[PDB]
Amino acid sequence: IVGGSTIQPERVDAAALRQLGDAMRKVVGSADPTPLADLLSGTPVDPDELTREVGADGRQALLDSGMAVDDGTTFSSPLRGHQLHGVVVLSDPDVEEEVQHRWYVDPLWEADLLIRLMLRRGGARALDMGCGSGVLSLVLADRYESVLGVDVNPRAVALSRLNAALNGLTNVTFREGDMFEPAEGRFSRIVFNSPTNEEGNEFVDLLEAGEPILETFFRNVPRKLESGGIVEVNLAMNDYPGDPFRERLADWLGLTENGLRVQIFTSQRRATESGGEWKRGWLVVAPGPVGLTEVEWPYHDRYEEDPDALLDGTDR
Ligand SMILES: Nc1ncnc2c1ncn2[C@@H]1O[C@H](CSCC[C@H](N)C(=O)O)[C@@H](O)[C@H]1O
Repeated sequence: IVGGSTIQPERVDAAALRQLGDAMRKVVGSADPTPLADLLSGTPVDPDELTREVGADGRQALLDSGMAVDDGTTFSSPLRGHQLHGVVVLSDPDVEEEVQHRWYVDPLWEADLLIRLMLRRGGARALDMGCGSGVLSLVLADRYESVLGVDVNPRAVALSRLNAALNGLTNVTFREGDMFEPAEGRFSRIVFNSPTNEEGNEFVDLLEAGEPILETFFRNVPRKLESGGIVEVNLAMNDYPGDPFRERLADWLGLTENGLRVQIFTSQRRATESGGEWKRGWLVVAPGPVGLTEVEWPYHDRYEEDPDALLDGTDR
């Protein structure tokens, strides 16, 4: 069972974590792994080998935070390391449903693609809804004065905090709660990698929560959004016969009443049982002429042929 491990950044000095992050930056994601990079790739490691790379203090920091577990003879990590877009991130290893804990954290399935779709501009205050590992928040922290990440999974909140400390980031905060409840005030930027995929209307789990989580999100967005703010959402959308997602969305957003502009970029689609249609896409709320537009953008395809330059893309 994966994703129930205890994560406790609060039990380590901020400096020790910052140094560990420095060490990880040198090796995570690079060829010829050192013992630290081996540890964070899921390989058990002799602790004296770690000692020479992170110090005995670093070694004790790894234990105290929950990043490492002492199997007597060796150390092992329940987490896996990533490095991308200027940040080091720990998350759960990519494993199948049957062995996931209820607090399993998104193992960065779509993060790198999503970061590349995001408008490159920065601003005053950003919100990362369902922050998971915290990866989107950490990237946003570089160009926002402050960033709040929220999740209902307490373990995601702890991991997010740890990941911010590892990167020595000071302007990013994380709170446990349900949707917007722990997010006070308005935001000039809201990003939401939604937990929607194949489940349609039905709650399966925190990573497939059903369409209602989008309804809640979009019904409340208008009161959480600063004038001129931007909203970006990864989501799965179900068009049913005589019942397109986009009409439900416009209803939720009070589109004309609140005077918002929404663009939906569809990347993938398939026919469904109903004679309806499933789609995956990227939704953007941004200042301009009121209304809703649908465009095609096979960014998943383009990401596969050449990741390194979708790019963005939406700025257009
Ligand atoms: N009611 C709710 N309130 C806040 N977050 C929720 C929620 N229901 C599900 N979530 C969270 O939404 C996230 C979706 S996965 C997104 C994770 C992260 N932003 C990434 O891009 O990798 C999960 O972390 C899940 O725990």
